Amino acid sequence: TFKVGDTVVYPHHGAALIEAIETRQIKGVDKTYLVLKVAQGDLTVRVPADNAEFVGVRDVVGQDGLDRVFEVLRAPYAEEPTNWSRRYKANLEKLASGDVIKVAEVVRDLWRRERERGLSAGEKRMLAKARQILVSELALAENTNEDKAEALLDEVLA
DNA sequence: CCGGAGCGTTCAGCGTTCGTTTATCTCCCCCTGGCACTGTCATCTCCGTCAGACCGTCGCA
Repeated sequence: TFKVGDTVVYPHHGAALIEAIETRQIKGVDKTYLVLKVAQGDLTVRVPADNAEFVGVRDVVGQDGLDRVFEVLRAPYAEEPTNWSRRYKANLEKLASGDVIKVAEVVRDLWRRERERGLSAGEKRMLAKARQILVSELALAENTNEDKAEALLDEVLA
């Protein structure tokens, strides 16, 4: 399932590359740890392969992902509750869910809201974080350059 | 030898321009009200005064 040198998407950190497989022993049990890293925060993540699906790791989605996130990005008739508190409570939950379709919907609706009137400066931090993690997810999926990854999305979100 | 013209000063007709106000239209400040998974007891003080008194307080006798 998991090999060396491959790219894996980790929640709240985006795409990452695996360095090696670690065989550290805990209580006399040889767990199959794997170590991975990103270029954003300069951190190393060690996850055993047995509970990898439980913690929420996920591989690189092929050609079946960009088309579905584009068609849910272009999906009209999206509505939000009138009170901003319910939508505010929903969006970070959708971000923490880690689904690509959910984060694409959140960034599309939020970008539309910022375009129409302009929300605030506080929400700019989370829009920026979501755009960063989404462009990092799509950058290593299509194997494109990061500047090309952020450039290609500029003509499709309108 | 006054008479007229030109000149100096001073006022009444209407004709425009100021001095000081007024309500309406943007931009901002400031106060009260809403948020709905649950989330139901903190906090470190204080020591090597100090010197003895003044005083009430308090349990034992």
